[PDB]
Amino acid sequence: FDMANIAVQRIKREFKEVLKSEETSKNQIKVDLVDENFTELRGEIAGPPDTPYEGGRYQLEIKIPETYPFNPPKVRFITKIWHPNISSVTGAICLDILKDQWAAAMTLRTVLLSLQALLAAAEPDDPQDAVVANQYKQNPEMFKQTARLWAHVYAGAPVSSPEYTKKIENLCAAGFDRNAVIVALSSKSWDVETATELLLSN
Ligand SMILES: [Ca+2]
Repeated sequence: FDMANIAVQRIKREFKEVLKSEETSKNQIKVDLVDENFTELRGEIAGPPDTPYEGGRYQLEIKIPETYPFNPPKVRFITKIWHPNISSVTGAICLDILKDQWAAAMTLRTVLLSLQALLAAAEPDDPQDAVVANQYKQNPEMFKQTARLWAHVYAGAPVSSPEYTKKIENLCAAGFDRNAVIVALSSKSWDVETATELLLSN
């Protein structure tokens, strides 16, 4: 198990709060108990509207520290995502509430809601993923189409570029791993040749 009483009671209370929330009844957020102990949770957030993430659903790994509520939960995206403040590789998240701006009054609900707000307002000048952040600044429309394609492929969002989809299917039919292809093509500005050259170096 068991965690300290203050940690247990805070988590039971925030978990109930997420269950009863309007946001969860509108299907915007949810939390799932992974562990009878309350130390491990799985979250889910919906992509905000009018973003490349709209229509997608993003799963999160939430680990609760022994020191809760005085330290933040450890949170990572399980669902792959293309965003300047999230690692395209690990799901690691660059957000101040998860680092130095945590406050003991914050809750599972406000962390999920804050991550959805982050999807709707990236900060590319303090990035987690430099390659994504560069594309966001240097070619906004390419970034938009890449994020949307990742939302479609990994998060179940409806649409993405026909152009992009065809490049992926070309390289996958050429015998490469589908995820390696999405990553190569996304990182190399959708250039089949340097994407392919990167893929041939594995
Ligand atoms: Ca214990």
